[PDB]
Amino acid sequence: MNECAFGTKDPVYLNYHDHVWGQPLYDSKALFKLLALESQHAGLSWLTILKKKEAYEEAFYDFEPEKVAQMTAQDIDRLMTFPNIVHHRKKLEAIVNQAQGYLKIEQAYGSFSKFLWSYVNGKPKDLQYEHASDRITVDDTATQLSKDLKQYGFKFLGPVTVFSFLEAAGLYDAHLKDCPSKPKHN
Ligand SMILES: [Zn+2]
Repeated sequence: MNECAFGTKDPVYLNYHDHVWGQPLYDSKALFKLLALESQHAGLSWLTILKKKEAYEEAFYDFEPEKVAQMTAQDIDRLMTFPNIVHHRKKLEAIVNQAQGYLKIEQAYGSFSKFLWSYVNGKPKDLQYEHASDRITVDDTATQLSKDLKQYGFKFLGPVTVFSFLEAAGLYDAHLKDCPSKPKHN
């Protein structure tokens, strides 16, 4: 559904809308990767990051948190000229701080997935949208999660960005009622 996919026609973006965005994601490492890539979105089109995903994977150990968490200024120095990623130093540093935060969460709570999913009581919040104009960009839960993640050292993940992540990972289902890609919830 065109309306649901923000009126974007580029089929690389539509692929993301159709096969990733809003589909419940329960795997800890996959959640981390999606969150990390979401943090790179700011001030750019999502298509920009999508086309660079494989480059980010090569830059960041396939977003494996134990490996990313150990990266240093020395790695970031190198990555500032690594081809086909966005060379915004604070964005790149943020991915490392996020990986460190993930490890701290898993130390305290066991599972990064269980930590995040707890914010919606273990099942997707169906926002029951019918029109694209129904959509909000932030809420109280995303704001609290943003704050809570900040306490474990996560960076570049403000309330609006976290809200976007919740929708992307399917913790929130923001697909329109008549979108072919709207997931079934039981
Ligand atoms: Zn949709």
